[PDB]
Amino acid sequence: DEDETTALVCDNGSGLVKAGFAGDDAPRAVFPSIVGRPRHQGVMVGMGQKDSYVGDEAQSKRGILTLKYPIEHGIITNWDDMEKIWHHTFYNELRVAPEEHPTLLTEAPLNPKANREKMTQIMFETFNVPAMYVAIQAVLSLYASGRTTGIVLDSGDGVTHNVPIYEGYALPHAIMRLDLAGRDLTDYLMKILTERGYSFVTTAEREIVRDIKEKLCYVALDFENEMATAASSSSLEKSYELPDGQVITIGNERFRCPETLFQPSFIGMESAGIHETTYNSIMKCDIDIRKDLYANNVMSGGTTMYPGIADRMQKEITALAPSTMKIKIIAPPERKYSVWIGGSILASLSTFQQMWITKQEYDEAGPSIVHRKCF
Amino acid sequence: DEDETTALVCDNGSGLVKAGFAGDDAPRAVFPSIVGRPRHQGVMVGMGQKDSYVGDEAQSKRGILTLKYPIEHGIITNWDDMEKIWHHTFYNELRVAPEEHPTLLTEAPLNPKANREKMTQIMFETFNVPAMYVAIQAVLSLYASGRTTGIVLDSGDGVTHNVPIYEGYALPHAIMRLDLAGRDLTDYLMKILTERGYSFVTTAEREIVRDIKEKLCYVALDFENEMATAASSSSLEKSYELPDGQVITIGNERFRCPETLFQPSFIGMESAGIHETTYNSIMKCDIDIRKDLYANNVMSGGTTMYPGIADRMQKEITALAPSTMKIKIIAPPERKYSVWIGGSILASLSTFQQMWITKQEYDEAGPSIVHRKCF
Amino acid sequence: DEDETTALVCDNGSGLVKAGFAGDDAPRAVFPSIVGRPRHQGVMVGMGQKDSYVGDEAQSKRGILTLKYPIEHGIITNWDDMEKIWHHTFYNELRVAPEEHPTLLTEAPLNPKANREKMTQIMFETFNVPAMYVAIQAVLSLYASGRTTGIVLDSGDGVTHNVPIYEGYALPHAIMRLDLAGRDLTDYLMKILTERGYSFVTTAEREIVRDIKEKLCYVALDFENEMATAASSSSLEKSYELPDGQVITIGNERFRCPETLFQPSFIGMESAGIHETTYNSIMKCDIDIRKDLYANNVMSGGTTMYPGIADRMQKEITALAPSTMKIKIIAPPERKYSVWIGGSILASLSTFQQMWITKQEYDEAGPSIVHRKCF
Amino acid sequence: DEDETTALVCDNGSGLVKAGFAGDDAPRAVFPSIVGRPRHQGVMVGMGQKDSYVGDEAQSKRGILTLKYPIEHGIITNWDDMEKIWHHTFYNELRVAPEEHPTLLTEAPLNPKANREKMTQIMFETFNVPAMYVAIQAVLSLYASGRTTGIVLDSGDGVTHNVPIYEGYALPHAIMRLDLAGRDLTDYLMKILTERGYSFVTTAEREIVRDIKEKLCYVALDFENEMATAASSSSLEKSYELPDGQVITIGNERFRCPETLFQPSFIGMESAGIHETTYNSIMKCDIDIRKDLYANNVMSGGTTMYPGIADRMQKEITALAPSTMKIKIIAPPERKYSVWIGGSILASLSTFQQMWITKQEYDEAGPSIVHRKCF
Amino acid sequence: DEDETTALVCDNGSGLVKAGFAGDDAPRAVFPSIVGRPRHQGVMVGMGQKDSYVGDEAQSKRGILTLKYPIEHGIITNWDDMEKIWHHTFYNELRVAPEEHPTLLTEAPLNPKANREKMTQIMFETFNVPAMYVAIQAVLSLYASGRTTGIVLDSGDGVTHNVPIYEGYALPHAIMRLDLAGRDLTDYLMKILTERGYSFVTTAEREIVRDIKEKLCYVALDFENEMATAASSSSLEKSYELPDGQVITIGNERFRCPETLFQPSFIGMESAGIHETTYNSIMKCDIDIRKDLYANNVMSGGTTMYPGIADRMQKEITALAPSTMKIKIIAPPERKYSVWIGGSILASLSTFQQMWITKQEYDEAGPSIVHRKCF
Ligand SMILES: Nc1ncnc2c1ncn2[C@@H]1O[C@H](COP(=O)(O)OP(=O)(O)O)[C@@H](O)[C@H]1O
Ligand SMILES: Nc1ncnc2c1ncn2[C@@H]1O[C@H](COP(=O)(O)OP(=O)(O)O)[C@@H](O)[C@H]1O
Ligand SMILES: Nc1ncnc2c1ncn2[C@@H]1O[C@H](COP(=O)(O)OP(=O)(O)O)[C@@H](O)[C@H]1O
Ligand SMILES: Nc1ncnc2c1ncn2[C@@H]1O[C@H](COP(=O)(O)OP(=O)(O)O)[C@@H](O)[C@H]1O
Ligand SMILES: Nc1ncnc2c1ncn2[C@@H]1O[C@H](COP(=O)(O)OP(=O)(O)O)[C@@H](O)[C@H]1O
Ligand SMILES: [Ca+2]
Ligand SMILES: [Ca+2]
Ligand SMILES: [Ca+2]
Ligand SMILES: [Ca+2]
Ligand SMILES: [Ca+2]
Repeated sequence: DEDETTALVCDNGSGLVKAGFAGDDAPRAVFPSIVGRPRHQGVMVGMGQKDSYVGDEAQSKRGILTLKYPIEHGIITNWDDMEKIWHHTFYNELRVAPEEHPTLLTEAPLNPKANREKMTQIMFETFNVPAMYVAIQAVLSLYASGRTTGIVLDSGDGVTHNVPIYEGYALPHAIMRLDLAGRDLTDYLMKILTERGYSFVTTAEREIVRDIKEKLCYVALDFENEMATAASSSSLEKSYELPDGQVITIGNERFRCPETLFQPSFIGMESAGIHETTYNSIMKCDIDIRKDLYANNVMSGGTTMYPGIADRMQKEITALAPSTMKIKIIAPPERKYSVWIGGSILASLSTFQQMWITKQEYDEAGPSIVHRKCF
Repeated sequence: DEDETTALVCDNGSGLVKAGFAGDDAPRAVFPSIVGRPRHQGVMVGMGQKDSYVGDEAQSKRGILTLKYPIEHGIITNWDDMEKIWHHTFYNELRVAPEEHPTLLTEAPLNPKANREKMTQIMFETFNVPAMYVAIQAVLSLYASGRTTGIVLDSGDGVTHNVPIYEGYALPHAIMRLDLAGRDLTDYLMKILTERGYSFVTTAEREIVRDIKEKLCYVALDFENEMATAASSSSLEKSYELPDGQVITIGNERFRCPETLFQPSFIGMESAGIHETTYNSIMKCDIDIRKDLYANNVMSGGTTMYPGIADRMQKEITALAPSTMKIKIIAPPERKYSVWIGGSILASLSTFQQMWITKQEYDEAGPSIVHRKCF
Repeated sequence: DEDETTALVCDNGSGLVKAGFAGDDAPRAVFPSIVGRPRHQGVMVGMGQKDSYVGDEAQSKRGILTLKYPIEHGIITNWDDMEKIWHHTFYNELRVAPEEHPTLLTEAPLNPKANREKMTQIMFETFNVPAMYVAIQAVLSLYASGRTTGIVLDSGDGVTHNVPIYEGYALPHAIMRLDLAGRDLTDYLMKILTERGYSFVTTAEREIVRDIKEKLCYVALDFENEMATAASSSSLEKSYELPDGQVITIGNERFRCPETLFQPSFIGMESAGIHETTYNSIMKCDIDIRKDLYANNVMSGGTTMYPGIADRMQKEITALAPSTMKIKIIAPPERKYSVWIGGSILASLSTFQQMWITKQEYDEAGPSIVHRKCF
Repeated sequence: DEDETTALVCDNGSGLVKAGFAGDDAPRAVFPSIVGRPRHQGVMVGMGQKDSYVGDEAQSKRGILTLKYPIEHGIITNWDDMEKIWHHTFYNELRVAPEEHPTLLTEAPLNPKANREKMTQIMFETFNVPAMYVAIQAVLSLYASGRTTGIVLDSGDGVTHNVPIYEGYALPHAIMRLDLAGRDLTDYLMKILTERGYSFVTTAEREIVRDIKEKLCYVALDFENEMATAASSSSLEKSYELPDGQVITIGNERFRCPETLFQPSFIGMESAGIHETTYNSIMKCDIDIRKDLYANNVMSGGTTMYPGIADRMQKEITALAPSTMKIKIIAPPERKYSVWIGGSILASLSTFQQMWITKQEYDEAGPSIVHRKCF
Repeated sequence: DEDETTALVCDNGSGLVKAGFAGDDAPRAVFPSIVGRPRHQGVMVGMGQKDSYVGDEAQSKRGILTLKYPIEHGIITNWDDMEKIWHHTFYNELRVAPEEHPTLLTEAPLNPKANREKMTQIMFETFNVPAMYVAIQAVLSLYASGRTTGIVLDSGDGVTHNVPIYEGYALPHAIMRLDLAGRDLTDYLMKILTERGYSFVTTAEREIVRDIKEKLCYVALDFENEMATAASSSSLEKSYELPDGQVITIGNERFRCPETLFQPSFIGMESAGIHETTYNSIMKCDIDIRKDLYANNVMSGGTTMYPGIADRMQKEITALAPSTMKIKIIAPPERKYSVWIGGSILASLSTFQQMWITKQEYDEAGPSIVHRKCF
């Protein structure tokens, strides 16, 4: 605060920017990292009072907006708009200057080497920031839950990761990366929706595709066995008159799309489901290591909030794995803010001082300060 | 030939099947031991005229194939496909029956005891083969070059070996084995390629990873000293517009991956570089033995064809070793066929008759005929 | 104790540090002389609460440790770590100061002359120790059992020894030394394990190799005769589903490795089995001496705890030896602590005062005090 | 020669077979009576062109050989190999048939009665030899130097002897025999080498032990006085970087092993040094006999070629002996061939005809012909 | 006894100390006059409970002892140890003080004049002894058998003597002395044993040489005639598997060593056999004296207990001697204690009082008391 650093806590992504102060219970400032642009065109006298629709203000009015997606995988299509997105975070909501407090961000595992410097360059060289540290997505969720060892599969929208963690951080061998996250599932629904009679192609309806999914589509216990169950007119058929002006008879469609996550074969790829890669990464490890990896299967993120997600991991895991320990998927009561809570503690402890990167340190070692101190 | 044995010469592996007749200069039949399977899916009217893509026919069209890898380390994932691979060798290209000529194969050092019998079983018990002998990979390369004593480090894709050889064959004491060969380097590139902005994950691009490496990536003389040299924009930066439709700005990446071979630390293991193990195996031997081991350091295989491979062995070897003899890595003009030439002579000499295994000998002593005669 | 000497009893080695107080029945403090180092690498926030893993704390968690072996034969690879190992013995477990009590250690027969002074130097010159004496490994086991004459073959991990003992101590003539102990057997298993299909190469699995051996591998009565017995599917084949997640079908492997102890030919050496050297050392002695050497064949150490060890010495000994006395291998009910019990008595008797080395005696005769008083 | 006898000259032993023609200056054919056997094992295609390595051909390549020692004291471990050793002497090097020339050999003093007949049996009964005579080792060295009276101490490898000689040959009373020769010193070095940190145990390094000794180890003038001199860092400390790849810091070790020859106490025996037995054998003789025994102390053999051997005999002899004559050890310029020169003359003179044993004489008196004519 | 003299009876030598009380049948205390010293060396904790091994205690354990021979001919190598030998006789076994009883010892014929006084000096001047008398070895054996005239050849270990005895004691003229006794035969066996293949050189095997002789080696009736008999494989060849662990094929060796006694020519001397000197001493005497000398040829001592000793004296004596009387060697049933029995009577009779030397008599005439009273 003015006369002292005092850092904030932020978990930026391509879905929700979880920013807030220190010592809170839930994120105060939240909005999707997306900028809207007028598509209606024409002239203006009484406009919507916005030139570049952003966040909640943008997501609210979709009809007139052409949602520009900055962070599309990890690569940013354009950095020019990112500058205004950050100008909206500090000055507007938080109402605090960036030339005052440090900044705690999240690191999308295996992000281009140029981004690490490019991002920090916008803070330190451009808008003089006292300090900043970009922690590694998943690792934070471990301490928040109160664990110190297990296997964390933190996936959101950008990318997918299988990170087995121990008291000592893992190494490039058991960990994996895959480009089959939420955004891939969102753009896939429209594809399979054509066989029934739906076509949410354009932008204003591209978001609706995401909306119908989260609050209805359930995951099947056994796709192959429930496919024939579709004949039974009782458990599936349920007219859901969308409270707006349309009926969406979702029968065999409810568990046809979610299966794609575990069955990319419906897309046209070689990559096996995320439950096959789970075996691949574990089976390689030494014999005297797996026993505790199954004891605590950590599954965090919004991807793990679909009605009926743990039950599926009761047959798939037990199949190709030892049978000595008890199996159960751990999904904390509040798994969504798993990353936000963990970062709050580190930003509160004074011991963290001997880790972060100080302002002057950047200038004293140029842009290479990053890879010069950390890895 | 029909009325007489007359053996062939084959050096099978997981990269190139070097088969041909006797008295030739170069291998006639060559193809990778890999089978492809359709991944595009759908229906067929005018197909690619293949049910199980194999060898050159397979490697040619990667886009539609899901390259099934039979020989993955030494262990074969599946033997059912191996039967067709051998059905393609004799009948198709060579156009000669296996019930006619013997067979000279190579032995992957320290291969499971069951394989020795299992392989021969497919020849003798299944497709009646007059005779066969499976010689030991490296030893053949020694006579081909015209040497009788030295240290041969024959490595390809399957496994790595350090075989010091003398007039009398070595013994389990100085020789070593390691699972850090080409295939480990091929699957590693994609890992470190993510820090820059590349992700050749799926199969159709898994092979491209191998292609870019061999015809560009050079080996550094001093990694630690050339890492800082990266700042110099002249010796590294060279836009290589891949003749297809993409630019691959390889600067510090050219000598970052090759170093992994000698620096597994970048992976996450304990195993030291293959140049450390070289010391380990030699330093144990008697004092009055090393002087000639350095005089002729044999380095064969495709692994020893990277621009700038001998220069590195001029500082590493001389460091922890006596300084009495002259040091120089011997890489014959044609080191790739080092194994093929050596086997050709043995398959030509009539004196070899008192060594190989005859057809009936297998039936007269059951499957144990192998370990019963040889070791 | 503070106002008086009162010595402890220690039997240090490269396997178990048998330390404890006086007047006990079993060793209180026990741990392997090995230090672990993080190999997982990365960063730390909630570490394993250890910088240099040691003893039980180290052996417990192998996955993250790179077991540094200090005492590797007798020669110590590095003395810098040995200082902390001894700092862990007194202060932590025993909770007694070294500037208070003497110290009773064991002497690895035929240890470098420099070590005798180097070791004592760390006690007397560095951490002022009132007194210390380093007794000779085997001799102690003789009195513990309650014997005064026979032939003791005390072997553990460091080195092998054949020490015939009489009321008057032996002399360099019948005694022998050999570098073919446990550590040689431990590192050998991985070698022969490759013919079947196992490769416990790296460190985290190097220890597992030692674990599977001790609690399963039995010793054959007649290797050459039991090799053919392997055909019989009843006495060997027994699926041992390792309680973890893997099956280890040990058939002819159970008695293939143990035979190497008595048959180094499987390695590639000239040294005959330890049962041949037994003849060599005895056959030289006078004619009127052997009769009592066979009457009591002492065999101590963990090496003599494999199911079926005495039976083998019923044919090998009787073969090339007189046939007048009764033959039987003496392995006391508790042969493991044979050295610990013997040293306890000497450390209890007050008559021992006229033997040990006093603190000041070291300073009054410099470092040469050792060879100046004793030999 | 074919149409006539004409004898050769041979001085066979367990170190060098000094064979050659008559009228030469130095031995033409020389090699150690040792046979080598492959220990590397495995298979063969380009072998070392030898089944039973012998002599120079064997000593050259030690690494692959398991040096079989035929003549081990006097007793021959095995006679079957001795047959080939002699087949190598005549036919190969000399290129002359044994059924043509006699044979002059040496007699190891006090050799089993059976050997005299057994050896001759292989020549006369097996490979019809015209004649042969086996003269007594030392006596020959007397005439070669040109002396007719004195005390000869001819020792090599087999056994030690103190033979006082006069115009009339000595008698079993002053002469002595002892089993403390070179071979005992060679196998002793490895014993005392363990206190420093060396262990040349196996065969390939057993010979190296003999090599380091002869060309470095010097003999002390006063061991007890030079033991304290070790403190002086100038006369002893001299880094001898063995031209191969190892440093052997020999300080107090140079004169510690040689002393064992004169001080068997370091081994564990009762036998006094060879300089004590010298007194024992002389002090018994009559009073009017010693005066000339000291005047000419003959010391021949390779044992008397260590830098500083005569000086030691200047204090030890003068101590317990009369002081009337001048004392000086006589070691001819060429003392190594002392036995070869003496035998050459006897094999040249025609007067020798009335001494040797003729072919038919053996058959006319059976195998007992030896003890029937000579003693 | 305390209040009165009462003498003991002792026959000390270098083989057996025959001591005991008066009125007994056999000697109670018996042991060889030899002291042992540790040769094994090293350190001690549980020693053999002896600093100076003596007598039975010493002879029992030879392996660790360096048998010190005090009385070596007659001359004592060292008197310092003799003091303890006598301290062991009275105090330990007999449990009686020397300041209480006289002492009856034996006199080695022709012993140095200084010894007579030196010995008595240790008794009278040092350990106040009431009285003592040193009788002449052989003369005692005469009365024991019950004879009063003949020729006694009493030989043991020290020296040889030919003592013709009559009612009146002999005189220096017919009597003789020779240094060719048992000890000379014991040290000779090892010499001739080398021609066959034995070498019992060191101390621990020096005694074994004496052991094998007494209980096997027989004496030939006619050496020259039995030498050829060796060819006959029936009367000689008899495998005597020494009950310990070795075979000693004694054929012509059984009667080769014993002959040396009568044929010193095999050694290298001029002295004729003890049967030639027998003639020499008798042929000189008057003509009218020999007739009774042959009638009773007394032969006592352990030397006359070899199977077949009298038969030899049936041809040798009758050869060069008158043929009027009957010839027969007299060897009493118990000839070993011939000296002990004779001395017992003299020590029992009260008439002996007027002969022995009283305590005070020594002080009243100084050390010369011996030659002053007796001769
Ligand atoms: N209750 C829910 N059920 C299923 N998906 C949800 C739920 N709430 C949010 N999501 C989804 O989670 C994703 C955002 O998760 P988040 O962890 O913020 O991603 P990122 O950090 O990669 O931007 C969006 O795809 C959103 O639709
Ligand atoms: N010119 C080259 N430079 C570098 N690597 C090469 C070259 N040519 C071939 N290779 C590589 O060598 C390997 C095949 O070598 P090979 O000896 O046939 O192996 P294997 O016998 O183990 O199947 C492949 O990894 C291939 O990419
Ligand atoms: N029950 C057992 N059976 C076989 N080996 C055993 C047993 N218990 C311990 N060992 C082995 O004994 C060795 C340790 O013995 P120890 O006498 O302490 O050796 P050192 O003193 O040389 O360190 C280790 O190799 C260990 O695996
Ligand atoms: N220059 C030398 N100095 C010391 N020892 C030597 C020398 N040359 C040879 N020897 C030794 O002499 C011995 C051979 O001597 P030799 O008289 O031939 O013996 P033998 O006749 O008993 O076989 C070997 O031990 C050898 O190492
Ligand atoms: N039964 C026996 N046969 C042959 N020699 C024997 C026998 N018993 C003892 N001796 C020998 O007799 C000698 C001892 O005789 P002894 O009369 O006591 O001698 P001394 O009095 O000279 O000491 C020893 O050499 C011993 O080996
Ligand atoms: Ca996420
Ligand atoms: Ca290869
Ligand atoms: Ca031990
Ligand atoms: Ca010699
Ligand atoms: Ca006697």
